[PDB]
Formats: sequence, structure tokens, C-alpha cells
Amino acid sequence: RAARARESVDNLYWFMLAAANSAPDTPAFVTRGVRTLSYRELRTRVDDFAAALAELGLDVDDRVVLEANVTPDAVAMLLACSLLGLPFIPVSPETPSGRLRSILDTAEPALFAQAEDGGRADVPATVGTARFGAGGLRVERAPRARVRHRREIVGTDTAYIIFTPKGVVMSHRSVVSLYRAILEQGLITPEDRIATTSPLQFDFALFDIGLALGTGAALVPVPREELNWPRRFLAFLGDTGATQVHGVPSIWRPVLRHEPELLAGLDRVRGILFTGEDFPLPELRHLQGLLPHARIVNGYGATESMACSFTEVPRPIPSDLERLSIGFPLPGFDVSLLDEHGRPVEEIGVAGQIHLRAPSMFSGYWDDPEATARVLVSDPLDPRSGRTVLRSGDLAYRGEDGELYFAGRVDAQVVERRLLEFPGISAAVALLLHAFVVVANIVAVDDIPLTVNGKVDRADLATR
Amino acid sequence: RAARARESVDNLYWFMLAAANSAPDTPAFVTRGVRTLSYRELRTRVDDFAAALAELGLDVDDRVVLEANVTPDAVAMLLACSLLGLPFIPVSPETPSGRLRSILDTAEPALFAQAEDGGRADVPATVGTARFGAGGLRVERAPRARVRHRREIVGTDTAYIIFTSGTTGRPKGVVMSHRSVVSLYRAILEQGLITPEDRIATTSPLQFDFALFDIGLALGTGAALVPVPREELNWPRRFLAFLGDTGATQVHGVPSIWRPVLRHEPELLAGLDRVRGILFTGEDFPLPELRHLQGLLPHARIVNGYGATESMACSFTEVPRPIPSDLERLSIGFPLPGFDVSLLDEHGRPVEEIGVAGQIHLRAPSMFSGYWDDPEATARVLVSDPLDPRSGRTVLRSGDLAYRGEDGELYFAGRVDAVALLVPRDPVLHAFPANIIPLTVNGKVDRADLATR
Ligand SMILES: Nc1ncnc2c1ncn2[C@@H]1O[C@H](COS(=O)(=O)NC(=O)C[C@H](N)c2cccc(Br)c2)[C@@H](O)[C@H]1O
Ligand SMILES: Nc1ncnc2c1ncn2[C@@H]1O[C@H](COS(=O)(=O)NC(=O)C[C@H](N)c2cccc(Br)c2)[C@@H](O)[C@H]1O
Ligand SMILES: [Ca+2]
Ligand SMILES: [Ca+2]
Repeated sequence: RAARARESVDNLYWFMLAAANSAPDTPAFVTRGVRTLSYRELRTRVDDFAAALAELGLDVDDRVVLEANVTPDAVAMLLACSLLGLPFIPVSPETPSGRLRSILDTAEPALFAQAEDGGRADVPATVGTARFGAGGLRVERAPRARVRHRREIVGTDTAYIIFTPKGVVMSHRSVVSLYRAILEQGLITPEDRIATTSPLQFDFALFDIGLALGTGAALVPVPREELNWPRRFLAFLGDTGATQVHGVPSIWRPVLRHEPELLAGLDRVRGILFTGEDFPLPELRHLQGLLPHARIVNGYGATESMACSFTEVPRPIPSDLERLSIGFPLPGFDVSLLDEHGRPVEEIGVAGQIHLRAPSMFSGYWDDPEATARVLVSDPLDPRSGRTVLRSGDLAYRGEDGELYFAGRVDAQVVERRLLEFPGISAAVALLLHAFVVVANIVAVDDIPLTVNGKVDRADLATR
Repeated sequence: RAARARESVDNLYWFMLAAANSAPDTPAFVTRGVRTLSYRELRTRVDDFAAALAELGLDVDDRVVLEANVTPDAVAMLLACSLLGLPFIPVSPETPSGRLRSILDTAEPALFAQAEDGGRADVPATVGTARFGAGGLRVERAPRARVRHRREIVGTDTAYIIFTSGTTGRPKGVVMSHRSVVSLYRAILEQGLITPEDRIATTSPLQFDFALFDIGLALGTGAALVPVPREELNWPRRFLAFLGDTGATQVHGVPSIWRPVLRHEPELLAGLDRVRGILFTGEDFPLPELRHLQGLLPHARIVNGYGATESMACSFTEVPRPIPSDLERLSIGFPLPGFDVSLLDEHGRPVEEIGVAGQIHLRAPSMFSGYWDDPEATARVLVSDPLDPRSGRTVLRSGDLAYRGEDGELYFAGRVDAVALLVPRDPVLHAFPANIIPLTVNGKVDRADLATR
């Protein structure tokens, strides 16, 4: 009686668990005492969680809030939700009760699921509650009864919604389409062990989980506690055998400050990937210098396409490089640089708004058709087809070879990188005009404050 | 300097020519003296046409009107247009000059291409003109010079635009992405309807996506396409001789292709012991005519194909063998795996009651991008899913009514907005019931033509 996505249909369950068919006994997870979990045991876990979820009688398109960080149990849950066409809303357990309530009021999910050891209480009675562990999914309060209307699950069904409220809706066809494009460009192999640092509510964790499991590689989730302490973090990457380290630039700040020598001892790290914001070039030159046998990739993209471009940094980085390239869109992705009037910008070095044609496009903003119509727009180069493109809110310019350079947001123009030129300045935040700098008004500080997702907390700086 | 779609990107060129890599010397076409064309020779033809097209400096999304029927040359052209991200507008050569001008005014194509022997003259000077043959693509009048802005071709780029007249007299251009078409080709290749050993008799004009279905299904599989010329079709003897001499194993056509053959040559039709399959779509197959065709070819599986241009297709259901004599109407069955139908009432609420008619709302991976230059029409048809109105997920509001049986099978129950005609003012009920068949170019009942009596 529960709809299950068929093998022939774009769905996270089939995409991420292909390796259970082809290599059941290869490790899918490495966690902490270093233990592996097989693709086979991972799949059995997804299936058990799916059986328990199926019994609740949720229709396809019914929403499950998933409060957890990147764990084998949290990934088995989102894959079980995926199989049953139940869109997952990932929420980090470090989210204030206030912001979870706001998500629960807009999303109106049928079910809220957290870990057995998780400590969320005071979820309202309108929403069902459950708890997951390797033992199984245990229901505290059953969702209200309903009639199931959807017969079959399809590729355009919603896989996940990312809330910041702003809810980016993403189809299984869209996510899998990005996973395929980056598997094509050959960024990692089944032999790799991917250190992922992002919280689960940030699609960079969904990228890392999908990239890894889709390839047949092992995921190495780094808990936030291990991450906070430079020596704890490096010992974690060491003990788990990480070959690839994925994170926002900020994961490196403490280790470059307090433990440069020890970071130079990650003899097994073949790669580093970052996205989310500019990597300060001084910090980036230092990390490259200490790990010379590690490929470093600049990943550019937004939640509404999951991602867009992946560009290897020059090795070494030119010491008077003004800006890093965000390179070329993935095969099957295409960027126009349009001026204020939607006209192409064919002049090298002139900034225009990135308009993205992608096979990984979001379905829309949850319950916000007016916002959707401002962002997901008629292709200005083919306005009559009804083709839509992402109006990105990102400015960029091209070099002589057609490479892109991120030039900040349209909405932020009303200094950072000309302070990075000054000796001893390793990271600089300017906002509206104060400036805050890591060594009108200018305040030197120790570290920059971070959002939960690990970006420059500009709002927090604004208030001091 | 021209953009070419990459191998990894949903595109008709790579989808339809994969067999040139894996089986270059298997036949892709059988035509009439019975001659084959290999996947290898087909590809060489597409590649030559692509080199010639590339020289015209067309940008990705620039439109090429293709006036032709299903020929090896016409298919090589649409695959070369495909590779270069140039959307093809297929037009039947028996289209009045008046209707071609209407398409040319809306579509504002950069190029109009026809066969060497084709006889369209005085195409306007605003549009480039060319002619194709085995010899090559020859440009009479070159398209305007322009600046190429598109760097890369993507799966969501427009493969083809199908132009008919809407329910008003306004041009109706169904825009279809490469990702959308290839997605349907894959779903029907999955269901295993034909094999590389099959020879597909295709009857549709090129301007009807049933020809695009047949071309794609066949070439995508590695099978052989058997295009039936329109003249040979109209004369029943010539038609059956053609199916016989070409070794056709599958016959694709609207029901009307059978009317003449069942009238004048039933016993000759019974001679095609090589036909394993028949496929039809476009309208109801009259049961008497269908029982007659079944009777004459008892070793032929017959499939009921249901769908519209805006998803290319939807469902494929075997007609029962034999047809139980007490059948009210044929089942249009179950949507293809990865396709899904809701039956909604007038208020967008689900219809869970067996035998009650609702409007088909279709969730499909083969959805059209929109109606050419008609965003208001697009918003009436490509609508917010009434079962998930907040996601921004969209469904096809089909304009078809249907109902379900005991087992959840579908039955077509006609149009929401609606041979027995209802000519309006109470609508008077004529038939050809108060008082008591001409064909559209695509081979359907010309209801409009009967209405004028
Ligand atoms: N590489 C850069 N240099 C500079 N500015 C960047 C870069 N990457 C982004 N950004 C900025 O961050 C915005 C986007 O924010 S987001 O929607 O929260 N998503 C993200 O941050 C992460 C994004 N989904 C993602 C996830 C996985 C892999 C990749 Br590859 C990308 C972009 O619009 C840019 O303004
Ligand atoms: N099998 C039926 N029983 C009864 N009524 C049918 C059937 N198939 C359609 N129709 C009608 O024709 C309409 C649609 O018209 S259309 O856009 O010109 N497309 C078509 O005719 C053909 C359609 N693209 C197609 C092409 C190839 C294969 C298949 Br499988 C389907 C549908 O809305 C239906 O009303
Ligand atoms: Ca254009
Ligand atoms: Ca629903």
C-alpha cells in the first residue's frame, strides 16, 4: 500500500545504494576506536527505517523533519524517506527551538524524527514524533491519519527542502543530475575516504554524502566537537584515514593558527574541497604550502542548483593573484553574464549577474511563488520558449580564456581583499563602514564569528 | 567555433546514434528496390549536415524549420540541429503557405530547410533557406550574421517545437527539451516494447511527434526505421506491398491508416506473417475496425498508446487477445514507470471512487518547457500540483477526462471542454441523436470539417 520509487526512476535511494548491489562489503562509513559500516549493512538499515515509515500511512510529498548531524543513522533515514517519496527537511540539533518552530509552522511536516540520544522536546502535537537508532525507528506520537492519493513516485518528486523562512525545494532528478555531472568530472574514486564537516541542514553535507556513496567510496563524518580543537581534528583525520577533506574555508582557520606543523603530517590527504565563500588567499597559500601533495578545489554554487563549478587552484598559487577563478560550469551546465537590462556582457573583466542553465534546478521556494518568479525566470536569451534560468544574485566576470571570477552579490553593493594585501592580515571582513581583520573604523580580532554552517557571521559582527 | 552538445548531456544526437559505436553495420533505415542505410552511414550524414550548419553562425536556441516527411535526410538534419542546440520545427510539405507564414511570423526561425526535390517557393527574405540531400546541405540564402552568446548546450535546451492551432485560432507551439524527449525514449526502451531485430513501419508525418516517437524508439534501440511514404499509404495495395517488401515487424500509425486496408484489401493484409506488433495513438480506435484488424493478424500484439505532445506520451496498454465482445471501451492502462496520474474533480480534489471521471493531471519526466510565446496558456496547463500546491512542483493539467477500473487501470473519457459531433449555439447532436471520414494531415477525424454541414 506504500508507494516505493522504482529502480528505473531518479531517486536518492537507488543512486546512493547502487554500491550495495556491486560491492556490498566495501566500507560506506568510517566513524569513532575506528569502525567501518558496509554498503550492505547501510542498505539493511535504510530498508528497516523504510518499513517503519511505511506503516505511518504518509502520502508522497508529505514532509519529515530530520533533526541530526551526518551519521549512518541520519543518512539511512533520508534514504528511507527518499524511497517512499517523503521529502526530508534536514535540521541541525544546534538549531534554537525558536527557529525549529518557525520551520515547523511553514513546512507543516507530518513527522519530526531525531536520534534516540537527541534532546529535542516541545515539538507541537499537530506534528508526529519518532526516534531512530541501529535498533530501529520507534514512534512516540503517530502522525494524523490521511488518505494516500499518489500511485507512483517520479524523478520530479521532492527529495529534500533546505530551510534558512526560505525553503529551497529540490527534486530527486535535480540532485542526482548534479551527482552525475561531478561523478563524470572524476573528482574522487571508490578508494577515497571523504572527511565531511558540514552540518546536515547545509546541502554541502548532502553533496558530500551523495558524491561519496554514489561513487562507492567511504564517508568520514567529522563531528563538530572534533572540529573545534585543532589537534583533536587532525588526530581524527589521521586515525580515520581521510584522503579528502570537505568544508567551508573556516574549518582550516584554527589549524593554520595553532598547529601548522601537525597539519603538514596528513600524509594520506590527496584532496581538499571548499565552497560557501571566498577562501582568504593568505590562509589558502599557507594550507597549500603545508600540504603540497593535496589537490585543492574551489567549488562554486548555491542551494537552488546545489552546485555549478569545480576549479582546481593553481599549484602553487601566484603570490600576487588578486582573485581565485570559479572556472567553468560542469558539463551540461551553462552561465550567461547579463547586465542590469538582461543583455549579455561580452567585455572581458566586466561584471554581470550569473544566469545559470542547469539540470539540477530547484522546483521553487516553499510556499513563496512570488520569490520563485523573481529568481527562476524566463531565459533572457530565449524568453519565448518558457525555458527558465537561475537569476543567481551573484556577480561575476570572465578572463581571457572564459573562466569566471566571483565578484560578490548584486544586493551587497551600496575593501576586504585590498586589506588582505597588508602584511599580517590573514582574514578581513568589511560591512555597512566598519572593518574587522585577523592578524572609517578598523577592529583587529583573534577569530571571525561563524554561522552554524561555518560562514562569516556578518550579522554578529554588525552588532559590535 | 559552433557549440556541440557533449556525450554526457541528454541530446537526441548521442541518444539516437549510440548504435553507430556499438553496431555500425546494423540497418537504421529500410526504404524504396529495397535499400538499407547503416547506423554508420546515418552518422556520417548527420556529421556532414552538422559541419555545414555550424558554418551559418547560428547561436544555441536559434530555430530551423524542417519541411520534410520522415526520410533518412530529414532525420540526419534534425540530429545535426540537435548536436548544435538548434531547435527544429518539423513542418509537413502539404502545409498551406498561409500556415507556414504563421509559424515563420511566431517562431522567427533563422533558417528554413527542405529536401532537394521539395517545392516550397517564396519563403520570406527575413529567413535563410537551404536544401538537403545525400549530396549535402546546400544554402540558397544564408541566415543573418549574429553574435553567438551561448557557451555550452544543456539537457534543458529545446530539441523541437511542434506547431498546431490551439482551441482559439492562436498558434500552439509545444516546446520540448532534449532531457524531456530522451526521458520518454528511456522509459519505453525500459518496458522492452521492441528489439534491435525489429523493423518499425512509421506512417506519421514528421510534424506529429508520433513520427519523432517512432524515429527515437527505433534508433535508440538499434532497430531499423521503415518510413512509409504518404502516397503509398493512401492506396491500400501499394501500402501492403511496401510492408511486405521491407520486412516490417512493427506497424505504427493512428487508427485511420487501417480504414482503407480493412475496406478494400482484408485478405492481403492477412498475408503479413512477419508483423509481430501494431502501435496506434491519437484517438479512439473504433472497436469493430479493431476486432477486424485483430481477426486478420492473430499473431500480432496490438498496443493502445495514450499521451499528448506536452509529455510526448504517457501510457502503453496491450489490447486484450481476444477482445472480450462486451467491452464498453479500451483501457489506456498504467502510466510508464516514473510517470504518475491524479484524477481530480472540477475543484482539484482527488477522485477515489472507481468508475467516476476526473481530469488527468500528469507528473512526468518528459514535460514540455511551455507554449511558444504564450506564458498565459502555459500557466493554465503547466500548473501548481493541487496535491502539493506549496512546493512549486508542476503537473500537466491534461484537458483529458478519464476514470479507473477495479485494478486502477485508466479509461479515456474524452475532453473536459466537450462519428458523433456536438455543434453549438443546447449543442445539436449530428452523426456521420437528432440527424445522422475526412482526415487532418496527422490522420485524425477532421471534426472541424464535418461541423461545416
Ligand atoms: N566558491 C565560492 N566562492 C565565493 N562565493 C561562493 C562560493 N561558493 C558559494 N559562494 C557564495 O555562497 C552562495 C551560495 O550559498 S548557499 O546557497 O548557502 N550554498 C552554499 O553555500 C553551498 C553550495 N550549495 C554548494 C554545496 C556543495 C558543493 C558546492 Br560546489 C556548492 C553563492 O551564491 C555565493 O554568493
Ligand atoms: N490512445 C488514445 N486513446 C484515445 N485518445 C487518445 C489516445 N491517445 C491520444 N489521444 C487523444 O489525443 C490527445 C493528444 O493529442 S496530441 O497532442 O496531438 N498527441 C497525439 O495524438 C500523439 C501523442 N503525442 C503520442 C505520440 C506518440 C506516442 C504516443 Br503513446 C502518444 C490526447 O489528449 C487525447 O485526447
Ligand atoms: Ca537567442
Ligand atoms: Ca499531498
